[PDB]
Amino acid sequence: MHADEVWPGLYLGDQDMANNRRELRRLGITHVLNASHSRWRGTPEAYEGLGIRYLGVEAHDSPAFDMSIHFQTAADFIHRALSQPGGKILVHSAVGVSRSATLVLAYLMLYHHLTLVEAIKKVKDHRGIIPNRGFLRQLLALDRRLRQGL
Amino acid sequence: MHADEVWPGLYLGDQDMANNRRELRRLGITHVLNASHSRWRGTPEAYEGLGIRYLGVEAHDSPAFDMSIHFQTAADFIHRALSQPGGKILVHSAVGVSRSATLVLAYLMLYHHLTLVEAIKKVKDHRGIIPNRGFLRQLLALDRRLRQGLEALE
Amino acid sequence: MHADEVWPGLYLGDQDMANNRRELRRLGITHVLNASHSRWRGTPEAYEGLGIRYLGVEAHDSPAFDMSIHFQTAADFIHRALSQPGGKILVHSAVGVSRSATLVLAYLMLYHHLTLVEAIKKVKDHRGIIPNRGFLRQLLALDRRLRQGLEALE
Amino acid sequence: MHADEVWPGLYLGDQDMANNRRELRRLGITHVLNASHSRWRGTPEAYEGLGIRYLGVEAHDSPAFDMSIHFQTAADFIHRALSQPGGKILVHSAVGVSRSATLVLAYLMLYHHLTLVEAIKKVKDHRGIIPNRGFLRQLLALDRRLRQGLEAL
Repeated sequence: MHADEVWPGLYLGDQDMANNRRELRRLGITHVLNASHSRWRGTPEAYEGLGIRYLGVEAHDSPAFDMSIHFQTAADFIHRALSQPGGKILVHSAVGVSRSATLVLAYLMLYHHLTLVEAIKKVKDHRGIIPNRGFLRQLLALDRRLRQGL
Repeated sequence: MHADEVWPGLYLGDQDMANNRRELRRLGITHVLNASHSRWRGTPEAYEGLGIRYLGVEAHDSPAFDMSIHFQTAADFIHRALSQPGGKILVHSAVGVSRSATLVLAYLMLYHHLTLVEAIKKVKDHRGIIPNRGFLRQLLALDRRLRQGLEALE
Repeated sequence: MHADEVWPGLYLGDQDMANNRRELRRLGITHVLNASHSRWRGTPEAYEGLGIRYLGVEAHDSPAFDMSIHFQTAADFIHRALSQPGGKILVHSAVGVSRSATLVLAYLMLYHHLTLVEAIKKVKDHRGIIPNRGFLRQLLALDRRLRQGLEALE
Repeated sequence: MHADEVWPGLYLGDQDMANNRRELRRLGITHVLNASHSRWRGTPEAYEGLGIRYLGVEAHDSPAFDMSIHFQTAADFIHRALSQPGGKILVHSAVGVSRSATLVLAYLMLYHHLTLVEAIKKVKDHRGIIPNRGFLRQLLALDRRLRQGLEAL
């Protein structure tokens, strides 16, 4: 789709999710952290109407880009979002999971006393690989058969 | 443009990867399983020159689409790829992780006798979340700073 | 210019590989263990920019040289490398596989409790004998012709 | 300076071995296949006097080089060598395992009815990783200690 709840109230999602009003409202998203904001496209206009608080971080998914200057600010924003009653935040990038996941991991290390190894394990454990519930049902049926001896 | 080696020689990747001659050649990919094949477009011509063997499975990423009809065919192809000396397979679909990951899970269940739960854990454990090595270094630098605050008390 | 992944994330390679920025960057190497290090030349300058952590072990490839003094130190370094998120280590020596492979085997015995015989089998099973991918394709083409001669009779 | 007997009488070795008259004699080498022969350096001069038969195939260790045109010639030479009691062939190249191993694999497939997978397994099983017998002794000592209960040194 996609978005994964990698920490309570904390959704790691993709650009399409960030652009999708039905889903944003359905999830009850109150904050959006765009880890690939383009100074040349501004804040998404749907967001004020949705009552969504926005933080855009201008970041390129390049190994020479310094994301670290945004670690604390982004973590603070995530903390604000999750600290609000009913607060739920979507963290996403335009493409690739590196930019958004990096800010989530920094948040977990700074606000939830996890080591990087522990934070990585936490996020990976909650990243789904079969969002398609039909396919999951199909795999479960296969599982039952193979367990039964096939 | 990303792929994870979720099982030895078995890359779960995206459409961008499947299109990239340089990366395919670099990874030494020998087989490609396209889990969202188009019947009327056929096989990517690039693969003939790269010496890549191809299997296309026509599938829609819809919960009403029955992917199970492809479980054995896809698993057999993955088995053939990995059984070949130096064999490395890229499994991908046009968009979304569902189509390709489903076939990988079926392979693990059928050929390595993992339960679905075990297969899911195996794949999840091997999907990286910081492909950007610069960012990883920056996070490790943060991790080191935090640990050294701890070490200074101890 | 070659390296074998003889254990997940653990590359046994040659001096040329250790010398190649592009290959190191492409493989995502994070640590290098040089089993034939030179005291007074220090750490390779290229490793600083690549973000590579280095351990040099001073060793001679002579049957009278005692490598055992380095077993634990080298094994600990390999363990640290592989324990790091995204960690990948290249172990090499200036020439000959003796110095580097010895440290890899010691690591497998110490940290994974393999017997020497089991560790040797594991490494041997993962050293490619046809690194040249062209030659491999050519051998596979021969293999195919031989099989098809059989299939034509059956 | 090493050679592995990967098939009875068939040694897969390095350049140093090919250069060492003393080792060649100690092994009883009768044939040498140089898989990286250099046209301008010709046949090693020592071989004629020692009665060693030589086949040199001119090959580059590059992915665009077609080694397959030498498959049959190399395989035939190897088979002749191994056809006589006491026949022993050293197959080698200047550097890298690819050129020499490729000819050996082709020989096993053509003359010993192995699939490529089987031939690869055979060669890999007989390829040494620690030529240094001192280091091997040291690892064996460690092995005994760990088996006796030791956890770390």
